[PDB]
Amino acid sequence: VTFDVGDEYEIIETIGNGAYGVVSSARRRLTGQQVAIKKIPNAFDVVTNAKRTLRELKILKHFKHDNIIAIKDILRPTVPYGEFKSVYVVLDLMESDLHQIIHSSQPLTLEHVRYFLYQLLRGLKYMHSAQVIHRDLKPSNLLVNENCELKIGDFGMARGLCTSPAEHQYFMTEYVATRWYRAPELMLSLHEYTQAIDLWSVGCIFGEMLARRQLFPGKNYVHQLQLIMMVLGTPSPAVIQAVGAERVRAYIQSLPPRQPVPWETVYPGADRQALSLLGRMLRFEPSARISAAAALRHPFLAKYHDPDDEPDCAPPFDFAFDREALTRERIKEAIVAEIEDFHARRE
Ligand SMILES: CC(C)NC(=O)n1nc(N)nc1Nc1ccc(Cl)cc1
Repeated sequence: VTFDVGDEYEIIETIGNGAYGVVSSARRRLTGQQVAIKKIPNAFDVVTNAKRTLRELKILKHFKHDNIIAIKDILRPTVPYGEFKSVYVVLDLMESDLHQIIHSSQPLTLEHVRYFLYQLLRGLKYMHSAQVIHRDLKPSNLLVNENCELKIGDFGMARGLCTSPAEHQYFMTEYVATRWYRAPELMLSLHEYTQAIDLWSVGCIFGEMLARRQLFPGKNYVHQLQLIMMVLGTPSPAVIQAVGAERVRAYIQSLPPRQPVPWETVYPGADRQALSLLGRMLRFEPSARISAAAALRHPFLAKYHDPDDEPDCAPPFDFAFDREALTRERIKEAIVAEIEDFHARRE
């Protein structure tokens, strides 16, 4: 694969990406239009890596939404099949991300928070209606371009409402995603894994935008539970019983019963409607949390809310392919079939 005079793309420079790491900022040499090119090296060498490549390709090809990262192109194999070893994915060019924005000397007024939260929830309403749970939402995974467009990226951890018992995370839910943004159901293995997982992460991100500091920056497993309880208080007897691990259950039962700290105390002088919505997201019980679609209907987002401009995704996405136990070679065949289908649907 080359990027010379006769080739489709011109490599401008190597840049960073909060969701996908090292990418090449490039221009489609025919239009001059800027894009990001992600090389997935040795894509077929490791089962879990090849499975991730196929999962992301299928999820991104399923979605067509301005708040979700899109595939602009996929380079076809330029060598014989046996030699095809690295995949080149052409994506929307996104210069920054919410992590970089929050944690810099850039302005981040209440209006910036309101608009970024709106875009995130808009993308989530669509994703969630397709039966897709991101499971790893965090400010670095929320790409932001020069036109202030926010796009959800990195679907590596994404799953449906049904998962395979064959994969390790099915039991080891406390290792699903990132500690600082991990929903209590994942941390405690509460056997209730729905789109509600994402709304806890949204809450953590929303709080972080408001204070420009991480809300629950736990140093380890217990410290993470500790920090959550210092604000939310002691979990109810019902969730304590649903904790299927004696040591965790016993550490919770060991500290003094604590009352929830009003959000207005955690964030002094912050906007009322903002804390009203924030409180609806950060609840221990996944069934207690407001949904992405109900959140779009909240007064805090009334400035941007337009139901005719916040679509659902039809039909739902099917994770059956991912539940299959495929060899590295059968995954390679499925990825090559995805690339061919991408181009077949274009012409
Ligand atoms: C180091 C980073 C986090 N890795 C990463 O971006 N990977 N790793 C794999 N296996 N696949 C990807 N990215 C990817 C795969 C498919 C599409 Cl359509 C877009 C992006």
